[PDB]
Amino acid sequence: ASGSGQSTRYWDCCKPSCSWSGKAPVNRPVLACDANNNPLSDASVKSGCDGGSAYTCANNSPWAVNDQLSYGFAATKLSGGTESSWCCACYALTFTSGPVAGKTLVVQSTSTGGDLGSNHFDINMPGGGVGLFDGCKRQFGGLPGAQYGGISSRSQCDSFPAALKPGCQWRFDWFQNADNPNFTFKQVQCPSELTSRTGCKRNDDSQFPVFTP
Ligand SMILES: OC[C@H]1O[C@@H](O[C@H]2[C@H](O)[C@@H](O)[C@H](O)O[C@@H]2CO)[C@H](O)[C@@H](O)[C@@H]1O
Repeated sequence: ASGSGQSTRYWDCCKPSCSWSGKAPVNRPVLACDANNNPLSDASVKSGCDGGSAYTCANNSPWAVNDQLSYGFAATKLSGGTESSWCCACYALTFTSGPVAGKTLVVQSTSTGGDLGSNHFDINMPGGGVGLFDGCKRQFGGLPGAQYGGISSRSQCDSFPAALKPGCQWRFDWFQNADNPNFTFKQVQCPSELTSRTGCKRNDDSQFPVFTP
């Protein structure tokens, strides 16, 4: 898949939808975590957003490699696709608007986003907003910030759980607090940096081009 799309930001702490078995042709589904960021090899644990105890791992956070390139994660809803075609796929995003215009973010899809424009990427970042399901309230008592869009000042990251602070600050640092920047995207082979965090690699990963930083 390739094309253009709109971005939002989120972190709801819920078990990612690609953490369920049988969703896509993969070696294994995305690792969810317990409330203390220990990975759950058992894909049957119920989502903390449904009264269970499985949450998004803190390592599903974005980070910068250099001033031009970051790696991270997103919830995707793509024209012509299904969960079976995007779960655990990677995509190189090139931003086309906002202060980050021209920068590159390579993401792995770990969940399904909502319909928003032609190709929505809901980009993971702690403190970007829980939205509809406040899993973080159950995981550790909640994150600060607006329901949609999350926190508004960088200092609000200071009270986050330790493992969520780097991703929280990335939003204000490399990402320049960009507000829903647009992008073009291309599906690519997943960098090992991403699959080593989620443990999930698509059987069709090699059908797509290698990403070159
Ligand atoms: O609904 C998708 C996504 O929205 C996020 O909030 C958006 C909001 O919908 C939009 O109106 C505003 O302009 O920007 C914010 C931040 O992107 C919300 O944080 C997510 O939880 C939600 O999944």
